[PDB]
Amino acid sequence: SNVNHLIKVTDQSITEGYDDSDGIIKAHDAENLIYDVTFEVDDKVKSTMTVNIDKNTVPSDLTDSFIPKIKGEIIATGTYDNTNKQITYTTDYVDNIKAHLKLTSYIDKSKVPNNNTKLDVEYKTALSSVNKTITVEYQKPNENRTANLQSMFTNIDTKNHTVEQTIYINPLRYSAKETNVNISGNGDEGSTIIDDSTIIKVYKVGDNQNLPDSNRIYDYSEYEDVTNDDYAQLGNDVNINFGNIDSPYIIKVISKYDPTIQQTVTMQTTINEYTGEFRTASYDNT
Repeated sequence: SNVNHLIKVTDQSITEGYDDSDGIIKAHDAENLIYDVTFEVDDKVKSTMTVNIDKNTVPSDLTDSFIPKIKGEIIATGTYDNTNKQITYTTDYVDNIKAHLKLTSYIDKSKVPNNNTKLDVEYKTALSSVNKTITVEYQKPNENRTANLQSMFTNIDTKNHTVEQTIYINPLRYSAKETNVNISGNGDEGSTIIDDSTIIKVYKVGDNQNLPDSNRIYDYSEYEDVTNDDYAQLGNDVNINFGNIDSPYIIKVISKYDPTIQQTVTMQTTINEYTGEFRTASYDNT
């Protein structure tokens, strides 16, 4: 049964992942929240207790399928339930115990869509908890005249060796003529492999629709898939021809990598209809 009441918390903590950003979680830089807990297990405990991460967070950022346990001695095993951000630890071992858990967690973009979002995160252990206040700061779109875009890695499959990159195109809603986007796997720090195997989906943002600053889409279902391989021609890069556009578009890209991962997007636009003179904006992820 539930022994939450037999768990004696002796030390709790919410530590920011990076040391040059106190009070602020640079989510797009991948600043994680580390929950450190130390507690005493009463002897009456037999061969379950609970632990909760802040409602506005999740076990992993680049992975949707993500749960430690205490010990070579095995003190306990748990079960994660995202419906209520609650882990559940259940051994014959318990048959004076002390344990400490260091849990890492990330801002749940599906709930923190906008930037400069001030949140009062709290993590629970048994019947003890601890509070901290921080503000979630996301990224801004780069721009050069009518060119503008931004991108973010959104998922990583270590098994199959793949990464996902959600790109925003013309988010500020400019009238970009002759618009061209190029996704290159050849980077100044790492890389990715753009080939015939690379998957390119594309969606057009409605007039009523607003992209999420979290620069992450959870329900592509809602936007108009406008994917047409005819406009995607290979080049370690790939070019996409949008031409004259006035709306924001979404470019989801699944690609392969070497088993040092960087993907670079560039949006080019024609500033002089009579000349052919272009300007260019870029965004890379690492």
